[PDB]
Amino acid sequence: MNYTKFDVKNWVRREHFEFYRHRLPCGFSLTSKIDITTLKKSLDDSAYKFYPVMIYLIAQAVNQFDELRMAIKDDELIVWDSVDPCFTVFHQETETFSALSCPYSSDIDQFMVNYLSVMERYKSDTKLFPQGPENHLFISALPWVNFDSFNLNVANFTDFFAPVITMAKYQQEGDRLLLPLSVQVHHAVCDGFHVARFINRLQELCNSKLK
Amino acid sequence: MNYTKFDVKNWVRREHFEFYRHRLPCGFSLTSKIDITTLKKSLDDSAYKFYPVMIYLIAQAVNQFDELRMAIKDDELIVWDSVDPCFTVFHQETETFSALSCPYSSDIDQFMVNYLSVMERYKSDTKLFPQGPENHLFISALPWVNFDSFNLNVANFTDFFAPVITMAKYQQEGDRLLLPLSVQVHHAVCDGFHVARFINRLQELCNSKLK
Amino acid sequence: MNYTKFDVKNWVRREHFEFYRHRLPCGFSLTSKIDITTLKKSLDDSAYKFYPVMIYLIAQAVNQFDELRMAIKDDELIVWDSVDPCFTVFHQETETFSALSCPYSSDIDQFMVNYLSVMERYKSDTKLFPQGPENHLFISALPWVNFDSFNLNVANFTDFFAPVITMAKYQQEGDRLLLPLSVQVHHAVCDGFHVARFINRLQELCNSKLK
Ligand SMILES: CC(=O)O[C@H]1C[C@@]2(C)[C@@H](C[C@@H](O)[C@H]3[C@@]4(C)CC[C@@H](O)[C@@H](C)[C@@H]4CC[C@@]32C)/C1=C(\CCC=C(C)C)C(=O)O
Ligand SMILES: CC(=O)O[C@H]1C[C@@]2(C)[C@@H](C[C@@H](O)[C@H]3[C@@]4(C)CC[C@@H](O)[C@@H](C)[C@@H]4CC[C@@]32C)/C1=C(\CCC=C(C)C)C(=O)O
Ligand SMILES: CC(=O)O[C@H]1C[C@@]2(C)[C@@H](C[C@@H](O)[C@H]3[C@@]4(C)CC[C@@H](O)[C@@H](C)[C@@H]4CC[C@@]32C)/C1=C(\CCC=C(C)C)C(=O)O
Ligand SMILES: [Co+2]
Ligand SMILES: [Co+2]
Ligand SMILES: [Co+2]
Ligand SMILES: [Co+2]
Ligand SMILES: [Co+2]
Ligand SMILES: [Co+2]
Repeated sequence: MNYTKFDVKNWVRREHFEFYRHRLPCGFSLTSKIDITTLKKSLDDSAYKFYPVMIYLIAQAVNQFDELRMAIKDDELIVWDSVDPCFTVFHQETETFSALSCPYSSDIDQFMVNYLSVMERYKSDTKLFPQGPENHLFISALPWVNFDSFNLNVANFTDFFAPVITMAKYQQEGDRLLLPLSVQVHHAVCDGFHVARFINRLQELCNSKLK
Repeated sequence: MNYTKFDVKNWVRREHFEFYRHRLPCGFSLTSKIDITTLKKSLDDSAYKFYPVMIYLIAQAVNQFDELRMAIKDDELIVWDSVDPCFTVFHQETETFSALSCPYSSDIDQFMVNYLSVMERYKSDTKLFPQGPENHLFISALPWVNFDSFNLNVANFTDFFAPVITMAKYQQEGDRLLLPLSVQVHHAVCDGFHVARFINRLQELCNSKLK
Repeated sequence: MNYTKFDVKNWVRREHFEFYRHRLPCGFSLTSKIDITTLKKSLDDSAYKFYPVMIYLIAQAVNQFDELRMAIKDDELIVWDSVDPCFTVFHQETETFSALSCPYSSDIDQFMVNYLSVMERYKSDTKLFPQGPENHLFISALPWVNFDSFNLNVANFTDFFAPVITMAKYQQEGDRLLLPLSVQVHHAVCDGFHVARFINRLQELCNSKLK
């Protein structure tokens, strides 16, 4: 299948996992600013647009860490071999959003192809889920406003291990262009170290060649 | 009455409403900084004080968007024709706060009259609710400290649709005076677009003549 | 014993306490930046390290306010005469953390002695709680990344009154070195005033001689 069962008994975090999954169930969010000064430059020298590029880079970073691709399947802890991004699309006409997903691909060009293709087919579709699989990552965008913090207050997040990432409008801060990015995870599968690792990797990706 | 029943069946967000009200119940908070450089100037040229003015302007912006004045009445979705601000009052003597409300009025002078009047009558009243109706907005102030984020962790927010707004101590950031403002809403009636719209409108109001 | 039963009937906040403990159960978090420009200087002129010093100063500030040392014992409201810090320790080897506590002491040198001693004995211990009493404060550190906000989403926090403090990586902001610090408390025992008071006291402590 496209997932492997995780060896929970020999895992270094097995105590932590039981602890934060059942003893003291919790998750946390954190908002940090990513420096997109370099990325903006690379975007400027290309035909790629900002949203699709950030989706790609967030999916890329996620795809690099097992702890960000865990799930409960058949009451067992698994790791997805790979996850596809699920992202929000605003409909200016109805002022409502939809959620769409498209297959992740390590080739940025093939990813762009997938993205346009999905966007092509459902741009007009106002259902909440126009498409109607489980190895996903959630990405949302609030481009109309800058924020220093964002937190989702969910009534029930039992065994909800997929990361939720929210980005705000970027802004010029001195000489840098900063993007606020909120990350919300479940404490059973992710510690603060794990989140900081993801953010630092994303920052390095933004600071690198697209191709 | 002072409210209208909302047409949920022909609403563009009907799916979203059921989704975030019962399928996946949730709300979110966001903190953004409002630029009060201009407002400070207008305040300086007037006899109005800061708190009462912000309450007025927050109530004014709210009063402009239906999605911020929704409620459940008799198991039905309604919109208040208008909401009155409910705001916190600190008692230096007991170091405790109270919550008071006063009628909103589009005339800033008449609003000030209402405010002083309520403050006059209960300044000495240490009960939590000295006054003892439901079309409200909640406004709170933390003037003693600056914050970049604020979030309320509520054990049960079922059908709780009124916005909660928290403001921190403002501060000088370069050439601007910024005020941190947290907004917490229920995802059944408000999307990120809706919150960004409110904040942008508030910013425009701060940047405009008081009268 | 090391705690006193609190006089809830003659307390100015008795209504607030019942209100936020049972009527509308809630807590809140807030992230603010502390200016550690001065502290860094004092650290530079000493042999003390950053983490142990912040733990000491956070415990010191806490130890100064009753509202931050409340608990439910035998279904009664009590105040701890003093609380000891419980702080996280990262294991680079396993990339996992542990929680340790050590006795608080108003003498910074004796505190350092306690700290080293605990760290000495369990540096190698990967259990979640290597040590296996209740008058504590929770301190956590995310030194690998800067954040503007941090919030813990806990499924059940009934009667959980001990403060939770999270610090991020500090950073240079103009001429100042700022440290992001998140504070999460229960609204039954703490108001926004109470949190601002703690943060302002901490800022003053950072800005003062160590000894
Ligand atoms: C795990 C879970 O409960 O996910 C639910 C919950 C879900 C993750 C949803 C997709 C999407 O709305 C998510 C966003 C980011 C949508 C936009 C914002 O409003 C966020 C506040 C929001 C939080 C969670 C939410 C609402 C879900 C799905 C979608 C499945 C896959 C596809 C392509 C539709 C799900 O059930 O699988
Ligand atoms: C909807 C609901 O549950 O509101 C409850 C909950 C309520 C909104 C309350 C008014 C006021 O404390 C609110 C503030 C901002 C008070 C100050 C802070 O501590 C906030 C953390 C807090 C959150 C919600 C709270 C505590 C309520 C009222 C008040 C009704 C109207 C008037 C004039 C008193 C209510 O029940 O109607
Ligand atoms: C009150 C309560 O429920 O505390 C539980 C919950 C607890 C406070 C825990 C100690 C420590 O993990 C705490 C940290 C900061 C640990 C690191 C992060 O992951 C935080 C997200 C986390 C939140 C709460 C938590 C997980 C507890 C203890 C510890 C008791 C004392 C000692 C020396 C071990 C407890 O039960 O007493
Ligand atoms: Co279990
Ligand atoms: Co791989
Ligand atoms: Co329903
Ligand atoms: Co109107
Ligand atoms: Co009770
Ligand atoms: Co003492």
